Amino acid sequence: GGYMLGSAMSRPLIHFGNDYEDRYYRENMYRYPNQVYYRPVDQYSNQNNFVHDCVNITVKQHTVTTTTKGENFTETDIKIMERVVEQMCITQYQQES
Ligand SMILES: [Cl-]
Ligand code: NA
Repeated sequence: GGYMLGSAMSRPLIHFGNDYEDRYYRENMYRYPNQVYYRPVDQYSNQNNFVHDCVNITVKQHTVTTTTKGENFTETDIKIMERVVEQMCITQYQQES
């Protein structure tokens, strides 16, 4: 290690196109991260590359933390989590940049 953290934030409002995912995010919102892990922004020249890594690193950490407590994510959770983390990673790239 390590990775850099972002500050905890309010989990973002997201209008998912898939209606059932839209409702599922709201019902189960607290299952998802409210902060991101990443490699330093100044190691990237492009938002898209930063966000890709920020998503992979954050989802990895969150899934590992969850599995070792004996909890689980559904396939739906994973789809939503990736979107939520993407948004927070973008916010982190833009703020931090
Ligand atoms: Cl929240
Ligand atoms: Na709930």
